[PDB]
Amino acid sequence: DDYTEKAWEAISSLNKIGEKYDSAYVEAEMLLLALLNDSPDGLAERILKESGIDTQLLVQEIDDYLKKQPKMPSGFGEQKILGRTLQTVLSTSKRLKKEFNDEYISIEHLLLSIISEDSKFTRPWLLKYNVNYEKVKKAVEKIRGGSKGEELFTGVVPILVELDGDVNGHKFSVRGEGEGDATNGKLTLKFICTTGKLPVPWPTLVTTLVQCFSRYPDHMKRHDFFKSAMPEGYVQERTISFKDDGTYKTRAEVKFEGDTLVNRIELKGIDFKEDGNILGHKLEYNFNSHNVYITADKQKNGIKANFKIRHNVEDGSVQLADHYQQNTPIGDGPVLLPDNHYLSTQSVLSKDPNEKRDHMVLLEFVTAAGITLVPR
Repeated sequence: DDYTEKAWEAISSLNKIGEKYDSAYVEAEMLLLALLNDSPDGLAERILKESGIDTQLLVQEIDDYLKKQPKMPSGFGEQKILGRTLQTVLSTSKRLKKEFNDEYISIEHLLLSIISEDSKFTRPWLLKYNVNYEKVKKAVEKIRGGSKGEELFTGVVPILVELDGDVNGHKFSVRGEGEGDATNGKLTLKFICTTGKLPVPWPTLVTTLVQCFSRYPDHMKRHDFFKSAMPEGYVQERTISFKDDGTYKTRAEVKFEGDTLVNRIELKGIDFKEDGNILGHKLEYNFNSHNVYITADKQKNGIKANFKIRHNVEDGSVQLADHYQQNTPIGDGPVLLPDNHYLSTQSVLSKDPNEKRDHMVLLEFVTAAGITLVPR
């Protein structure tokens, strides 16, 4: 029991899988089956579909193969007998772990060893669908350098935002729809106030209304907490204190629902001045650019961020909105806890000439920076 937590769970499943197929022996392809039986976008499954493998097909054909194997009476002992290939798979996974300089043998090490050693089933199967050891190893190293969740953002992703707010007793809802393109750090959204007129300025809601669409450069992909928590998602909580005015508190969940990334928010604002800059709608319709400092919150397995938003006021002054933010993963899976870095944000606000409702069209561009280590 000196494997990764996920790896030993796969190994622990073998007897059960052996019993399912009435097998005396447990073999390499049963371990493969177990690795692919994680389910919620599991690592083994991600590695292989990143290699071009139809993992639904693979599973079905493992089942077929196993059902056709010669029947053997099982031994009296609870523990199934280790097959020759699986024995070699486990030995070579110790070599692979040492070659990655890792602490314990993980799913990646076991998967690579199966592909390397199983000449009976796995290796010839991949050859049929034109995939070899080195193609899979590169997929492993790619995911090693980031997270599984990162793969969910490689193309254009639909976005839904739903917010229910209550500011000084004025209740409103906002719905946003659009798409995100993390490859280019870009998002494009249109928001409407579904309940009527927005009782606060649109720019005060911009920060509340999906940092998983930030572009993290190659040298920083080990520091992208937001994508790593996907698809299960994260909780994002804020306090936003408007200087010499009221305060917002927000709680949101950011997560995939089907193939849509959803940001669902509750907002409560109190102590606002009825003719202050916010309730009096005295803020310009624009949004300045900010550098937001991100740090790992080790005890909560998340990140935190405090930052100062500057809103242009129509009298030529600046209205500060001081933000306090904490994020925590919804899932139980491993997440990336980042070195200190920052997100550089730039935002353009506009109107849709065809839209008659109270609305905001938003375009943002976000890139991560702040890490400059010795080139590797």
